[PDB]
Amino acid sequence: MVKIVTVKTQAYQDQKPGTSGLRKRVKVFQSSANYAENFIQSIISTVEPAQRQEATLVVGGDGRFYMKEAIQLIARIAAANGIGRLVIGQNGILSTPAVSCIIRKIKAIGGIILTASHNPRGPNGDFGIKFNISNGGPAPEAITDKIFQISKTIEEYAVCPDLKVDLGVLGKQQFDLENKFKPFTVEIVDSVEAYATMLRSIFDFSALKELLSGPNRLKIRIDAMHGVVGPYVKKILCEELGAPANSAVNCVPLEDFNLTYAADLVETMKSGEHDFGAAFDGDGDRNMILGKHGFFVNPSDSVAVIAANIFSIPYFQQTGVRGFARSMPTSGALDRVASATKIALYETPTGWKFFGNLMDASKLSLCGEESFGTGSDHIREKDGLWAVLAWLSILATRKQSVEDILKDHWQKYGRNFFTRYDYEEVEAEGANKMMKDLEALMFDRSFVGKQFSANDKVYTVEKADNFEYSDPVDGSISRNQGLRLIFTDGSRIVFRLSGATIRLYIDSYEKDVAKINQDPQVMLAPLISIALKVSQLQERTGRTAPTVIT
Ligand SMILES: [Mg+2]
Repeated sequence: MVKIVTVKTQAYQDQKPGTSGLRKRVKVFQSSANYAENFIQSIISTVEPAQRQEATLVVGGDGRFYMKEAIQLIARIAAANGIGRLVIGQNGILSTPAVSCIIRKIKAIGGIILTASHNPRGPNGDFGIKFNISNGGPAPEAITDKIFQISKTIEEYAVCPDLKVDLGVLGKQQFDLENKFKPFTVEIVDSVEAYATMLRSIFDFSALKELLSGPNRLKIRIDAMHGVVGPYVKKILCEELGAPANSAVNCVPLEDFNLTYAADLVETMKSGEHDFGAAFDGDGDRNMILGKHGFFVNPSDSVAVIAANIFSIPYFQQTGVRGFARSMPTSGALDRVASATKIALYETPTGWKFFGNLMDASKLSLCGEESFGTGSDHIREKDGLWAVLAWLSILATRKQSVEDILKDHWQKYGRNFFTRYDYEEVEAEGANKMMKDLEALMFDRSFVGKQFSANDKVYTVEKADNFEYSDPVDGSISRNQGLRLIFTDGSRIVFRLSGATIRLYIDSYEKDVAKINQDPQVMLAPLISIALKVSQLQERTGRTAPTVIT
């Protein structure tokens, strides 16, 4: 039956798998012969031969064009290489938090996820291949380094050319490989079930069911933006929890699609009909939270509100709260909440690996970042739909509007006004000059102490550095992670680099009750001015304005 053939291949040189996997244009995975084949083989060749027959890999993607074709490739190469089994979501569909869930539930060696996050879908669009390891999280640098090494010097791979998988039908498919003994096994599983079952156990589905249907039900609008979370929204929020069907918009994943991307949802909330709104990104690991009339809960505040009401979530009632965490550029809203408890607050460089490590050491329960990310140690990826059900949980217990909840939070903890300026496609030379100069300035002896007037408001430098982080688990040192100007009132200016892109984060703390409900862009203006003056950004880049304000 099913023959195994060796295909001589010519290696590529730009297959570096990053933190979110390998992302290229789809016309590359199609014009470039054996481009995908090479990489899938490289990933699989990191699994020792002796461990393959007993191994299971989870496979799924975000619905984008070329996904199903890709999953077919993976099966043909997994089989010919001796991987014993694939678990694949029906139709190829699995959200990234669903994959993390399933890897951990069935103890797979890892998974291959076909997504490209927020990136455009279609023939003239992007496609990405991401590898996760046995703890359900993204492959660390050491693994992705080996895949890259293998890919650059690869000379052959193995495939089952004639092997096809019916992704439409539930159940176990088997394949008799020529000159093998044990069969290749594919399990097509319901896209939503294992994940929904996890959520069912985390949250009080009875309470949420009550909240979302009947007399004075909470009216909600959930925008999956034609991404992967769609089916998860329909099966859980509507079908199981009883939210009316029109609660769910764009919940059909399509093969071709910040604060301006959910412009649709914002307009809808702005009518004043709904009490709560939410949107998700491509693969389900990010979330935007909205209140009546379009009230914007910024991601930094959102993890803080969740932290402050965390015990209205059954999961945390039972497992307890092992720690809090945020990325360094996220606002210090969370810190104010952690400060009123006995629970540690870790501040990490941007990146998942840092959270995952603290989680794996039983030191982190809740984590968030300013880039629309919220998560917990229930899995090892960020979880957008989970964040929404945490909020609904909080709403059902608090019984107040979303805006009244933030107002109460700000009155208790003070407010951390936050914004992020993006400057996109700036000339690298100018930006790097800007960073190198600003750091040199900051590093001077008589810089700590230096004052800056708004005026009226006066800020004083408490600390200024290029953020470093020793990871308490892997021991790694992460250097040059962002310029931080830290002020004595608990306000911060942060610069990061990533043509090029500058990110300016501004975090202004206000405790005054007559100041906490003012317009953020007005309250932030003095620190923004200070930021631009000290960095000489307009002078170094030519930009009189950011590309995007969040
Ligand atoms: Mg994402």
